[PDB]
Amino acid sequence: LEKKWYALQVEPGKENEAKENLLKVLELEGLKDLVDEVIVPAEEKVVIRAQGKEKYRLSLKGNARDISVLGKKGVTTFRIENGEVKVVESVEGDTCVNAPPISKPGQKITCKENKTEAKIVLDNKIFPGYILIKAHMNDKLLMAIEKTPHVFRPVMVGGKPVPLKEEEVQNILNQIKRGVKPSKVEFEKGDQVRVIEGPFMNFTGTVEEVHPEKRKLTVMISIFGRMTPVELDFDQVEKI
Repeated sequence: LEKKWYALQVEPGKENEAKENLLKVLELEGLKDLVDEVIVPAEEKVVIRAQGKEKYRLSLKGNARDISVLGKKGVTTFRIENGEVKVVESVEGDTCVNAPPISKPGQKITCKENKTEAKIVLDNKIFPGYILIKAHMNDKLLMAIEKTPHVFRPVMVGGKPVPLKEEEVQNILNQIKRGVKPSKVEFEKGDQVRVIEGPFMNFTGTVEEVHPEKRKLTVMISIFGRMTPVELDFDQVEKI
C-alpha cells in the first residue's frame, strides 16, 4: 500500500537514544513489519577523548588525517582515512593499536592503558530534536511512537501526521552525507561595504562583527554623524 516518510519530534540531544528506544518497542509490540527504516539526519563524526574528556570531534569523511592526544601515560595517535578510524600508535601495553578499524556510529576503539578513545557517532546539529521514519502509519504504531522514551509524537497538522516526499527526503539525507562548508564564508570585521539592496541602498559602512554560518552582518553606518548599527545579510551589502 506504499509506506511514507514521517518526521518525529524527539528530545533534543537524545536523537540516537530515541531511535534505539523506538526499535526496541517496534520489536516488542511486533510492529517491525510496518517500519522500513528509522534514521537520524545527522553527519557521521569521530569523537576523540583522553581521560574522559573530549579533545576532538571531526567528520568521519575526508582525507587521511592523524590525530595525537595526551592521555594518562602518554600519547595515542588515531588515524582517520577512507571513512575508517584506527589507532596508529599508543603507549606500551595499549593493544588498542591491534584493534581493527571502525567505520559505523555507536562503535569505538578504547585504549585502557593511555585512557584515550575514538568513537564514531551521529551528531545531529542540523535537525536537533528530530528523526525520520519510513512506515505504514496506524493507531498502534502512533501509540508506540508516543510510548517510546525520548520520542514525543510525530510531526503533524490537524491531528494527522505530515507525510514527506521520499525524493526530497533522500535529497537532504544525501546532502548531509558530504557537507563541506563549502568554503569559509568570509567577510572580516572592519571591511568597508556599500548596501546595494534595501532601505539603505548606496549607504556605506564598516563591518563591526560578523555572523559566520548565519550569513548575517552587523554594520556601522553614519546617520547624521551617529554611527548606527544595522544588520544585513551578505546578500544585502556589496564589499568595498
